Amino acid sequence: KSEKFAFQAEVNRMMKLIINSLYKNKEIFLRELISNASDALDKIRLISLTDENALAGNEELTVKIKCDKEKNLLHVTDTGVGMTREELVKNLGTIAKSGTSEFLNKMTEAQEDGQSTSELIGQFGVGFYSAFLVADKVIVTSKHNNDTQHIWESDSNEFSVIADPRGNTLGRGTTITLVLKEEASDYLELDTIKNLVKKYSQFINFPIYVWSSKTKTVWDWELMN
Ligand SMILES: CCNC(=O)[C@H]1O[C@@H](n2cnc3c(N)ncnc32)[C@H](O)[C@@H]1O
Repeated sequence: KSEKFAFQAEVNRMMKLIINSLYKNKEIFLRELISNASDALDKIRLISLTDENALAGNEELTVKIKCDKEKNLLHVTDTGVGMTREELVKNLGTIAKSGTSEFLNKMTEAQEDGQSTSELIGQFGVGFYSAFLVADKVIVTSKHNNDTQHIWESDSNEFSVIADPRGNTLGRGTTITLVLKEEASDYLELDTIKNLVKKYSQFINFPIYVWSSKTKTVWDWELMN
């Protein structure tokens, strides 16, 4: 039902490099989660060219962001390809792609030579770990067409993966839930999050929404572009 894992050594080192690189630009974490969601949406859209039923578990192709100020949570949900249990373990817990190894060598060279590094993080798609700049715990709930829904969770010191006891609630796709640091509570504010989401989202080929209020209060999904 449940299983605990240590991170691969190189992933611990990569996390520290990323955190050091972006320590004074922490808002880039949201750029990278949005970019990752965009990639996951691109992937299932490409898969849909080859598999007529690829979207049958969730017909939308969106990114949806919600702030839960009362629970201290930020959620970034996409209806992209999702991850199987094995992918949650390998993709987040190990150096899974050859590009990740290249990123590490290029990152170390740049950081010792004074070349800019945030572009490298974005280029190699390794920005997931920058979520630990703002979060004490990162939770990934994911549903892939080839597996049941699973939850990955980590405070950076280990991670675990469990089958989701709620069953298939996503249909298809992934939620990144951040348990924010006390110092990061501004990311629970709708005005902060709407501005950042609007930044960072002008290049995605999918609509991105924020759950927002008007105020008498009506809540709905606000398209950010
Ligand atoms: C460097 C950390 N590794 C990843 O972020 C990998 O995790 C998977 N991943 C990250 N975010 C998502 C997401 N929103 N949907 C699907 N896969 C994801 C992709 O395979 C990424 O390349």
